[PDB]
Amino acid sequence: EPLKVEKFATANRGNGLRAVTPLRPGELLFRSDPLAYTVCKGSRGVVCDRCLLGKEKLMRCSQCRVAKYCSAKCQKKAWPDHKRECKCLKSCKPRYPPDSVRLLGRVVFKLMDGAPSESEKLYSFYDLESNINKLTEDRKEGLRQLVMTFQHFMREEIQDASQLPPAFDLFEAFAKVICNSFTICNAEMQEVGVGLYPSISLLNHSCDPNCSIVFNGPHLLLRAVRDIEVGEELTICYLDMLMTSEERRKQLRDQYCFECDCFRCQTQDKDADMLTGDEQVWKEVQESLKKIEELKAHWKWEQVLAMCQAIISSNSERLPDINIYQLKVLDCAMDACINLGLLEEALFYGTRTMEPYRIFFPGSHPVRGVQVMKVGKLQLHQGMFPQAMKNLRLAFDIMRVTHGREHSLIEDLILLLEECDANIRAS
Ligand SMILES: C[C@H]1CC(=O)Nc2cc(C(=O)NCCC3CC3)ccc2N1C(=O)N1CCC(N)CC1
Ligand SMILES: C[S@@+](CC[C@H](N)C(=O)[O-])C[C@H]1O[C@@H](n2cnc3c(N)ncnc32)[C@H](O)[C@@H]1O
Ligand SMILES: [Zn+2]
Ligand SMILES: [Zn+2]
Ligand SMILES: [Zn+2]
Repeated sequence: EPLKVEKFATANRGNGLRAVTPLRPGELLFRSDPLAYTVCKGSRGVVCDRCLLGKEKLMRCSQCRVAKYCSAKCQKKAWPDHKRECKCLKSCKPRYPPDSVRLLGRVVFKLMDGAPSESEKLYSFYDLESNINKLTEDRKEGLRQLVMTFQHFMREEIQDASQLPPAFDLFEAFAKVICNSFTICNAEMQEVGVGLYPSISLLNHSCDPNCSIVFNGPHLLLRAVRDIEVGEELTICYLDMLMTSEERRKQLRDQYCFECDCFRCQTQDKDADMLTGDEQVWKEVQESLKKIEELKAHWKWEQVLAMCQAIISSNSERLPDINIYQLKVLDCAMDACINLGLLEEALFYGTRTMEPYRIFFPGSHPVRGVQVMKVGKLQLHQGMFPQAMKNLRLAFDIMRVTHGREHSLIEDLILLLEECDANIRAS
């Protein structure tokens, strides 16, 4: 069709995207493959470099032995976009670069060797915001070190400026990567990769947005989650919803170089509920969650579960499940149990997250959709059919909006709804 979205110059947040026609919840607004992407640090060698799906066995690239793939088809299909980095990842073993450096190498190779990318239809890498005039001296130093890391990692393939795009400035490129990288999660909402999607990068931030993004492998779908009028700006939430206004302030400053004066931030909306319970306990839980989240990122489920049980079933003082640090611990324990086949225990943690997720993901949000699906799935396979049906329907009501027919997970949910329904039809 014609596009439902268009680029425009906002009054005080740079370029943005606005509706061309009225949009309804669930409407597919745009979709994109990445300009460039890579598997993230914790998922390297756990999921396929190309399709970002996990497998019992992954097969390595023989030349570098860093890239790993689910199948001959994926290894072969990845080769054009892996060929030049392969030499650099070999040449610099056992040093592995930061994800941003691997990502930027892929950018450069794509812009030098590939045809114009469909991912740049509305806006290109060259156009992206860098916020160079807002960077602090401390950030500038961090970028200088990323520049030198790139230069080191890439030296086999990029020796000088003749191998970069015209007038390409690596410092500026890394400044763009910082505030335009997308975090790719798998169907289970586990972080698996990072990518650039330059058309999609037009979206500005809201702490109460009107659109959502979801990933199906590296593919990104942008959908409305509220009614949107002609000319109204499209927004997504850049951040985890389980954050206070103070935490959002620090990240939006540090990473994005802006201040938010939205109603939520002006009123510290939900902050008090999020921090209920004794501060001494939740401070310790927040500290333990650095490690728990590190372990989870590397798919270390037994270690995750052990740390989480030490909190959830502590001998010492406990927190309410609506406290965000307690909730994140429940979440990690649920995902660990699911991955370990401890299904009764998974369901216990999962069920406890349901009411806090209802409060903290208002309206239609993909993370709540997927969490409710997980809990309904656990109930279904434990033979709890009426309870399962209610959750699976709720999951469908959310995911029909946030995921839609174009996302394969919706097909999975339809099969569970059918199975649940047959079971009730017999009963
Ligand atoms: C909702 C989901 C969807 C998803 O798959 N990824 C995902 C991406 C982004 C993202 O890229 N933000 C920056 C946007 C660029 C334009 C400036 C945010 C949230 C995400 N999501 C999520 O829940 N996150 C993030 C990842 C953490 N681990 C926790 C919570
Ligand atoms: C991914 S880009 C979004 C598009 C960008 N405005 C542009 O002109 O390319 C991220 C940057 O947009 C700006 N931004 C996004 N959301 C904003 C908001 N709510 N208020 C002010 N600036 C915002 C900041 O410069 C931020 O680092
Ligand atoms: Zn694959
Ligand atoms: Zn290789
Ligand atoms: Zn805000």
